[PDB]
Amino acid sequence: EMEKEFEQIDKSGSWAAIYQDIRHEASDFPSRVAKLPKNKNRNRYRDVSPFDHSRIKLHQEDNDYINASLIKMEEAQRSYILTQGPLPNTVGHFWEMVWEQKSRGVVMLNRVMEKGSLKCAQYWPQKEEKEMIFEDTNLKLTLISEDIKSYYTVRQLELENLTTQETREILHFHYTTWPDFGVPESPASFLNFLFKVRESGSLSPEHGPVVVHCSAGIGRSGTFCLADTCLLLMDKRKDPSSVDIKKVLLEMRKFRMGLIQTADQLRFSYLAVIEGAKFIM
Ligand SMILES: O[C@H]1CN[C@H]2Cc3c([nH]c4ccccc34)[C@@H]1C2
Repeated sequence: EMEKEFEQIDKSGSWAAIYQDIRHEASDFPSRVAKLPKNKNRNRYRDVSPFDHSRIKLHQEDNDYINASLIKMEEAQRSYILTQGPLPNTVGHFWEMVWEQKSRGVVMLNRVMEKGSLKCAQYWPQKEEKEMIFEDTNLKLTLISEDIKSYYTVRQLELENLTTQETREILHFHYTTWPDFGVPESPASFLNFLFKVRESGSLSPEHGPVVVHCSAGIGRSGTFCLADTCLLLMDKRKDPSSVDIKKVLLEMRKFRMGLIQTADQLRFSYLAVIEGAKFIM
């Protein structure tokens, strides 16, 4: 049982050691498309690339490239698109991907500014009456409503395909209180946030995969998917204690490199799953 293994690693202070075994064991696949010179300005970070096999392709004939991976968890029957925070020049591509993949939710785990630097372009409208047009991808985005709570904001957006005049409702779930350094002390508000995404229907098989991002799409984004998948497998399995978080992480790392960036994020993920287990009751 992971709780016992938790106190073992804790009492022994072996978190950096576990974290390094995971690093060593992690899959390494080609990322040739990401490294083409023409894609240099489509990438926020030069050492964070989608693998070619799991990369999301835009349906534009010119350049199909976005820094985004499909994570397919076969046993849990859950898919996720993990992406970087859009750049000023990729906001149109981002919304084109949401459109093309039939996503219902966008989960954002960062602030636009952290540590005095921009982690993400402002890619959604701040007011009802000032909608955004992405001329490169022929999309219009309107803020319909905004519900600001202490730890997160939920926004209803209308995305319109200007070419076909179809419209869809997108839910923007914005976790606003992740600290600039380290991880939250308690996972209570992160679990509340995750249960809210679940309740919305955004993670359901009726819809395209949820789009999850932070700044690189690997650290906080990693923690989100790892916790969701581990909890769902504990519901599905005859023996809930057969769920090994280290195995689930390594399976997810076949689809996108670097998921979970620090031993602190690993620690926090264990804590989120341990506490989420004792919610279901
Ligand atoms: O104190 C231990 C008891 N069992 C688990 C729950 C838990 C711990 N530490 C935490 C900090 C914040 C929130 C919950 C926890 C340890 C692991």
